[PDB]
Amino acid sequence: TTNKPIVLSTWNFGLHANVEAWKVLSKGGKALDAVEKGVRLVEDGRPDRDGRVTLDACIMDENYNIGSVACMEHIKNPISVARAVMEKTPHVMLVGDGALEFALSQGFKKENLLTAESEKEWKEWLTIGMIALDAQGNLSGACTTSDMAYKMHGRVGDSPIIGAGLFVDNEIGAATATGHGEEVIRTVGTHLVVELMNQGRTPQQACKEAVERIVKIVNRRGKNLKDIQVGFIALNKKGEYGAYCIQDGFNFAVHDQKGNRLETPGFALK
Amino acid sequence: TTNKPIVLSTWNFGLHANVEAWKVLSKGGKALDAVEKGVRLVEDDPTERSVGYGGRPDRDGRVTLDACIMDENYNIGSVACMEHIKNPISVARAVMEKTPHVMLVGDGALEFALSQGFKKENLLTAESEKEWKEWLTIGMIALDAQGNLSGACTTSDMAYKMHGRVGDSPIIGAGLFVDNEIGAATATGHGEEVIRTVGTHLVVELMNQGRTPQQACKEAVERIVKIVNRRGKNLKDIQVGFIALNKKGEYGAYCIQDGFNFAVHDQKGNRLETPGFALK
Repeated sequence: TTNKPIVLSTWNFGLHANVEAWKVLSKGGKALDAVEKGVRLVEDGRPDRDGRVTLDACIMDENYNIGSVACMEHIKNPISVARAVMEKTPHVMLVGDGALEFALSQGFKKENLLTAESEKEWKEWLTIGMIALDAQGNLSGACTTSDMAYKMHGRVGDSPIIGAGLFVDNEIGAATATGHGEEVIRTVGTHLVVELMNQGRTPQQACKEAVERIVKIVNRRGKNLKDIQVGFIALNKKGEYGAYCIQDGFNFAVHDQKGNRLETPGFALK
Repeated sequence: TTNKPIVLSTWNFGLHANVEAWKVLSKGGKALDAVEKGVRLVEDDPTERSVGYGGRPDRDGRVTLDACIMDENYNIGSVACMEHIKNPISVARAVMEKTPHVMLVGDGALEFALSQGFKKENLLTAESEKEWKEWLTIGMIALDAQGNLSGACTTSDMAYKMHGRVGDSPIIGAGLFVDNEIGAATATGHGEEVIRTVGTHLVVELMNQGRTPQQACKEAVERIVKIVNRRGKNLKDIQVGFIALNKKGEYGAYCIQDGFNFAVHDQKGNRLETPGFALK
């Protein structure tokens, strides 16, 4: 019954990323290298309100190793710095200036990440996640975000927070999130999806039930569901997959032995 | 049967901090105000070198602090790797209350704190600077008289870390998690392992499934123990403690290694209690 290898990633651009991941997966490479290669494609920034491009990234392998960078400047491939945090330090998360100092110490090159376009648009004003199961039956995941959308300097979203934007447990499954970062954080959304898979739900059931719990939280907070987007995509150990969101309009890319395509999740707000 | 108000906190110095939280709780005040007050006490004390003022610096001699706070209705705020502000729990509460964000780090966290009237101070004591020059956490959760849960987690740890390292203390779901329909939990110890397991979210989800607070803390520790072994690591090198409260005011705790105590204050009084540990 196992379907492998398989890779899922968020949004239309996930399709393009899935092609790079599959170059790894289809040759029997590791989930970890496939997700890193997939999200590097997309990395290759709308700034914060102070005109600074700051980037967040998280990576998690098949043996509970994790690396994360948040609010890092000047480095074009934060997913690879996250990988270096995982493999080369005893920490799991570095932020701000210290994530940059680390990246420099590992040979990453300092660059200007603000295009003169983005700068002009900023003067005027005044995410991908990927999860994969490889031919060995191992899971890994990666996520990265570059749009600060003129938020406050030092704002951190869900991408670099383990259990929010991404979560992987090699015995159970993996999940990655879409939508508003603050809402994914407050609900620990991808940890909830994986724990629901641990409790016997299929990836599809786990995504749906997580979204349904979150909908109730949004109501208890007196907020209007139209103003809140949260969704997830998920994989289990057998390569079943699922997706569900509060609102319609998201799609995600899935690549297995049937090839690559864009699919639409179920959604709660009818 | 409901035991409330009640407050729990991590480590021995939780006993004195609980007295401060109880000044709010015993008057019918809000759990959120009690946990802020309780942990601010430890942030203020230069002789408590794992929290706030007096904190051992990072390896380059900088005192960086992390904190987060969570109320009874999924409101959250966090600061991480913040310098020069004595009371990061209060800046976290201002992230929560005064911005559309839930977490600020680094210089942006400092700029915000000053924007809200917090004062730049020198957090490196003479004692901490010498231990450094030589060389080369409190979590609190409470159920108030109204039956609402809140929690707070604040730290300077870990000592001589790489600049920019963030542990579990300011991460919702790792260091702290509160759901007013289920329970609350907070963690301490080696932050990397609480992050890896999303420890407090797991404790609260175990309570959601029907585990007692103690059983939930115990199963969460056992997951870390499993993972430590799967990673080829040595359990002796690792300490993690969880404390938890459910909506009836039942409480429990568990840890990896002996030596972790927690403080619990309810209507019968304030007690230092010693939970079970995995490493036998």
